[PDB]
Amino acid sequence: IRDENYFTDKYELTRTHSEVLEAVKVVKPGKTLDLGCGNGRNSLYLAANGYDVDAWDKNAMSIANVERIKSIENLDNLHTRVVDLNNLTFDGEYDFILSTVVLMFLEAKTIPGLIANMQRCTKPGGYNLIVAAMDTADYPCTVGFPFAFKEGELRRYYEGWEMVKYNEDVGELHRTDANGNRIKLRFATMLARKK
Repeated sequence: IRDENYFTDKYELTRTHSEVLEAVKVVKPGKTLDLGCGNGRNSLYLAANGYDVDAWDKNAMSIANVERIKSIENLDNLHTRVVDLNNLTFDGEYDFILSTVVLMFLEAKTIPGLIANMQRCTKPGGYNLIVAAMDTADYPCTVGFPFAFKEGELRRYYEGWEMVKYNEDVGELHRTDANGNRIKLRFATMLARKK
């Protein structure tokens, strides 16, 4: 059974993102863009559960790995591209576009146009899922991500969409090791539906 441990265990990948697992409880299978699929964990999970997925990332090796796994699992509905997100414009119509812990790694000048692109390429009634680090007065960014959302910023980006889920909750960077310190910081987490 293709659940959130299947690809994780079989192919040594980071576990399917929690927010994606939550999101498939409301977003029905449909045409999907995984913008910055990383190692493909989310793209694989989704393609294996009925979604028609376009998986894009800048890392050619990860994309080759995803292609390899695609062939073994016979996932005919998973299509990959190698792409530079800081230099990207795209056309299309998707029911679902996700971007989980990707944006903070992009140049700040990239964000406004990338988000605008995500939005015009979403079908009415479609969804966008975004998870990204923040930089706020009570938790200034201590990591030095080239980009981080300010308070209310992501919300405002999506004025006119329905906020199905939205929070700027305090999270943490943690390690599974004994002497591993935990860094608190805010993350912006949004499931938005387009009107």
